[PDB]
Amino acid sequence: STHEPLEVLKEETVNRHRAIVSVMEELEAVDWYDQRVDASTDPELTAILAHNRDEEKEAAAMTLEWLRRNDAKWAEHLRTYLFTEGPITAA
Amino acid sequence: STHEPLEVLKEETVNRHRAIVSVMEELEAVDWYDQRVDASTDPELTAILAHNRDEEKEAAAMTLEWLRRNDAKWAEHLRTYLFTEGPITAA
Amino acid sequence: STHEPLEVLKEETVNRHRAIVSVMEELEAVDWYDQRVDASTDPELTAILAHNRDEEKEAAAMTLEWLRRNDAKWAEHLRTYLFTEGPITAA
Amino acid sequence: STHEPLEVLKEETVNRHRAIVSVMEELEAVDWYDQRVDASTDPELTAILAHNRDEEKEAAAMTLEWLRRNDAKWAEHLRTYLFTEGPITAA
Amino acid sequence: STHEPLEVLKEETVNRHRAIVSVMEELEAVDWYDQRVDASTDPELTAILAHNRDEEKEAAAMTLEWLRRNDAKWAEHLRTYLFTEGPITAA
Amino acid sequence: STHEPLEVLKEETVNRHRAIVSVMEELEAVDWYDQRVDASTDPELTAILAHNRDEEKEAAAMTLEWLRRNDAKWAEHLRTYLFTEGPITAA
Amino acid sequence: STHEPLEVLKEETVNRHRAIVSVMEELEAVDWYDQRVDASTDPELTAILAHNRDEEKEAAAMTLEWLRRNDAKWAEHLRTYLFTEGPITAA
Amino acid sequence: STHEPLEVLKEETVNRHRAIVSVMEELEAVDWYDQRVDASTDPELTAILAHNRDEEKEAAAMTLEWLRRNDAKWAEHLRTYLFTEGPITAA
Amino acid sequence: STHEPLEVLKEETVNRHRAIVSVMEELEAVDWYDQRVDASTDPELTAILAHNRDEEKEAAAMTLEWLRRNDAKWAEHLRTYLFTEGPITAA
Amino acid sequence: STHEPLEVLKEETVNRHRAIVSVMEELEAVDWYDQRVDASTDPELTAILAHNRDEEKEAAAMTLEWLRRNDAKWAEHLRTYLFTEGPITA
Ligand SMILES: [Ca+2]
Ligand SMILES: [Ca+2]
Ligand SMILES: [Ca+2]
Ligand SMILES: [Ca+2]
Ligand SMILES: [Ca+2]
Ligand SMILES: [Ca+2]
Ligand SMILES: [Ca+2]
Ligand SMILES: [Ca+2]
Ligand SMILES: [Ca+2]
Ligand SMILES: [Ca+2]
Ligand SMILES: [Ca+2]
Ligand SMILES: [Ca+2]
Ligand SMILES: [Ca+2]
Ligand SMILES: [Ca+2]
Ligand SMILES: [Ca+2]
Ligand SMILES: [Ca+2]
Ligand SMILES: [Ca+2]
Ligand SMILES: [Ca+2]
Ligand SMILES: [Ca+2]
Ligand SMILES: [Ca+2]
Ligand SMILES: [Ca+2]
Ligand SMILES: [Ca+2]
Ligand SMILES: [Ca+2]
Ligand SMILES: [Ca+2]
Ligand SMILES: [Ca+2]
Ligand SMILES: [Ca+2]
Ligand SMILES: [Ca+2]
Repeated sequence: STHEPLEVLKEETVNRHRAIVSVMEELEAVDWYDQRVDASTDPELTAILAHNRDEEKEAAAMTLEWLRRNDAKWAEHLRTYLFTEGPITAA
Repeated sequence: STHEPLEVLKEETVNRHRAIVSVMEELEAVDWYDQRVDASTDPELTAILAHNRDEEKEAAAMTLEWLRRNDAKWAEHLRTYLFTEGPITAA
Repeated sequence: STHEPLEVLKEETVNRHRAIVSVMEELEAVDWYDQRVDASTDPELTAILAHNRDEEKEAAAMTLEWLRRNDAKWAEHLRTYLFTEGPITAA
Repeated sequence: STHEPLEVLKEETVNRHRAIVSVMEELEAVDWYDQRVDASTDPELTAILAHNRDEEKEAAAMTLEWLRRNDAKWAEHLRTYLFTEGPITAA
Repeated sequence: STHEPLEVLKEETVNRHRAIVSVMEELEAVDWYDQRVDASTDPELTAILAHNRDEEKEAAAMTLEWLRRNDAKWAEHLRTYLFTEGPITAA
Repeated sequence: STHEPLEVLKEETVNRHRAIVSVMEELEAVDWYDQRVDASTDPELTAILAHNRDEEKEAAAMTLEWLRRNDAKWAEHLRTYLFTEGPITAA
Repeated sequence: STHEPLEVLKEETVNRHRAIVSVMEELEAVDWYDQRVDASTDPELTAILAHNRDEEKEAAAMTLEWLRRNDAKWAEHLRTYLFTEGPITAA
Repeated sequence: STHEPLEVLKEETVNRHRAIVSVMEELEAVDWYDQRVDASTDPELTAILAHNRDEEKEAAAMTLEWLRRNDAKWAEHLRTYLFTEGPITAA
Repeated sequence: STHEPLEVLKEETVNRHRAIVSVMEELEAVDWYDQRVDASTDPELTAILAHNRDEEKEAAAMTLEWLRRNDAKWAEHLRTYLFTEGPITAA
Repeated sequence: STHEPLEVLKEETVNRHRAIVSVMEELEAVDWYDQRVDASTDPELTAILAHNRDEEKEAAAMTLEWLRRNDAKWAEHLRTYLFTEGPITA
C-alpha cells in the first residue's frame, strides 16, 4: 500500500499513511452512503445507510483530530480555515 | 463518477460528492508526497515535494471547511473532536 | 455501478444491490482496520482504528439483517448456519 | 491481498482476513447473479444463475458463521441484529 | 459491463456474455479458495473453503454445459479434448 | 499473481492456478471477440475476429481437459453436466 | 471501452479501435503464456501453454496485417523496420 | 510487472516481456490519440495529437521488429500475413 | 510503484520516477478540478476548486523545472517548443 | 474519460482534458521506458526503448506547449519556474 519501501520511511510517515488512507475510505463511504440514501427505494434500508453514513463522519473527525495532533502543518491549516466565516479562500 | 444516476440525486448531494472526492485526492497526495520526501535522494527535489505537500494540506482544510458549512453532521462531529485534549475516543 | 441496465432490473434487485455493496465495503474496512491495528506503532491511532473497526461490524450486522428480511434464501441459509454448534459444514 | 506485511500481522488476524474477503466475493457474486437473472433472456441460463446464486448465499452463511465463532465483536453485533423482528436502527 | 453498445449486439451474444463472465467468476473463486485452503491455519476454515471450492467447480461445470449447447464451436472443441487419453495437443 | 506466498502453496496448487487464470483469459477473449464481431462494420476484420474467437475456444478446451486430469472434483463435476440433455439443474 | 462518445468518432476510427485493442490482448496473452511456460512444473500443462502461445502470435499477426491495410501510416512504419537487417534504430 | 517471480523466469523471457508491454502501451496510445483527433475541436491540438499518433506507430514497428528477430514463431507468423494480398484468414 | 526491481534501477532514474509520477497526479488533479468547477452549482465550492486548481499548476511547473535540470533531453525538447509562436508541430 | 457529464463541461475544458491526459500518458511512458532501459539485458532492445523514450519527451513538450497557450495560469506558472537558476521553491 506504500509506494516507497518501508526501509526508508520514517515511522511517523507510515502511521500517518495508515491514518490518512483511513480518512480516505471513510470520506469515500460517506459519499456512497449519501448517494444510496437518495436513490434507495426502501425506507428501512435508507435508515441504515443514513445511520452508518453519520457514523463514518464521526470516524473521519476522530482520525482528522489525530492527524492534527501528530502533524504541525495539519494543525496550522486546519486551525486557519475550520470554524470561520466569510470566503474560505482567505482566512 | 457517481454510482447512482445523477437525475435521482439531490443537487446538494452532488456538490458534497464533488467536495468529498476532492478531499480524497488532497489527502492521497499528502500521503504520497510525504513518502517521496523520505525516499528522495536529491535535496532540490525534496524541497519541492515538501512544499507541495503542505499546500495539499491547505487545500484539504479549505474543502473540509466547506463540508462543515454545508452538512450539519459534519459540523457536529468535527466540532466534537477537533482541537481537543485527552483521549480522542473519550468524547 | 451495475452490470445490467437499471431499465431491466427489478426494484427489489437494485435495493439488494445497494445493501450488498455496503456490506462489502464495511467488511473490507473491518479487514483493513484490523491489519492496521496489528501494524500500527502509535497507541493513540490504534485506539481509534480499533474503535472504528468494531462499529463497522455493527454496520455490517445491521445491513446484513436487512438482507435476511428481504430475501427468502438469505433467511434460509443464515438461519441454517448462524449460531450453530459442531462442524459448520455438514450441520 | 493484505496491506501490511505479514511479518507484523498476527496469525489469528490473517485467518480472519481469508474469511472476510471470501464473504466479500460471495456477497459480490450474489449481487451479480441476481442482476443477470433479471436481465437474462434465456430461461435455461436463468435457472443456472439462480441456482448458483443461492449456493453463494449458502457459502456466505457458512463463512459468516466461522467469523461469528472466531471474533468477539462479530458475535456481539451479529447477535444484536440478526434474527430480530423489530426495527433495525433501534436494536 | 459490455464494450460495445447493447443495441448492436445480438440478444444471444449478450446471453453468452452473461454466461462467460459467470464462468470466469466461478473459475476465479475456485483458484482463490484453493490458495487459501493451503495457507489457512484454522482447520474449521479450511474445511469451509474446501467445501465452497468444490461447489464453485460444480457451478462452473453447469454454466459451461450451457455454453456448449448455445455455441457450435464450444461443443466442437469441448468434445475434442474433454475426456480423452493421451497427449492433449494431439486430439 | 497469487494471493498467498508461493512458499506455503503446494506445487500442484500453483500449476492449477496457472491453468485457471489461462482459462479465464480465453473465456474473457471469447466474450470480447464475439462482441466485436457483432459490432464490427468491416468484413475483413470480422472474419479475423471470428477466426481467433474460435481458436480461443479450442485453447480453453485443451486447458480444461488438463484440469480434469489433475483434479478429482473437476473430473467429477464436468462428467456430470457436460454432454447431457434435459434441464441442466437436474443432472 | 472508448474515451470519446461514438457520435463523433468516424466509422473507420472505431473499427481500428476494435483491431488495436485486440492486438493488445493478443500481445498480453503471449507474454502471460511465455512466463507460465517457464514457471510451470507439469510438462503436459507447459505443452498446452506453449501451443496456445504461438497461436496468439498468429492472431496478432493477422490483426496487424489488417491494420496495415486500413491505415497508411501503419503501412509506412511497419514497412520501414519489419524484415530488415542491421541496427533497428536506422530508417 | 511480471506474474511469475523473476527468479524462475529466464532472462530470455523477461526481455520479451519488456518489449511486449511496450508495444502494448504504444498500440494503446495510437488508439487513444486517434479517438481524440476525431473529437478534438481545436485544430492546433488535433495537429499535435495526430503527429504523436504517427510517431507511436513507428515506435511499435521498431519494437515489433526486435520481437521478430528474437522469437521464431513471431518471425514465422509475421511473415505469413504481413505484406500480403487477398483474404487474411486464407494466407 | 516501479515496474523493475529497485536494485537494478539507477539512482537518478528513481528520482525522476518520483518527479514524473508527481507531475502526473498534479496534471490529473488540474483536469479534475476544472471539470468540477464547470459542474459545481455552489459558488463557494467553485472558488475553492478554482483556487486549488491554479495552485496545482504551480506545483506541476516546479516539478517540471526540476526535470528540466536533471535530464538533458527534457531540457532540449522543452527549450524547443516552450514559449514559442507559430505552428507547434513545425519546430 | 470524463467524470462530469459532457453537457456541463465547456468546450475549452474538454480540449484541455484531451491535452492533459495525453501529457499524463506521455510522461508515464517516459518513466516506464527509462526503467526498462536500466533493467534491460539486450543492447538492441535498450537502444529502441531509449530512442522512443526521448521522443516521448518531445511529444510531452509539444502537448505541454499547447496547454501553455490555451490556459492563462499554465503560462504564468511555467514562465515563473522554467529555464530558471537557483532554488526552485523561490
Ligand atoms: Ca472502501
Ligand atoms: Ca460504515
Ligand atoms: Ca461512534
Ligand atoms: Ca469507518
Ligand atoms: Ca496555498
Ligand atoms: Ca491539490
Ligand atoms: Ca454505532
Ligand atoms: Ca470475484
Ligand atoms: Ca457460485
Ligand atoms: Ca451447498
Ligand atoms: Ca463461492
Ligand atoms: Ca424472535
Ligand atoms: Ca449444489
Ligand atoms: Ca486478457
Ligand atoms: Ca489449432
Ligand atoms: Ca489463448
Ligand atoms: Ca523453469
Ligand atoms: Ca491459428
Ligand atoms: Ca486470441
Ligand atoms: Ca499507457
Ligand atoms: Ca511510446
Ligand atoms: Ca520519428
Ligand atoms: Ca490522484
Ligand atoms: Ca500537488
Ligand atoms: Ca502557491
Ligand atoms: Ca506519445
Ligand atoms: Ca520528432
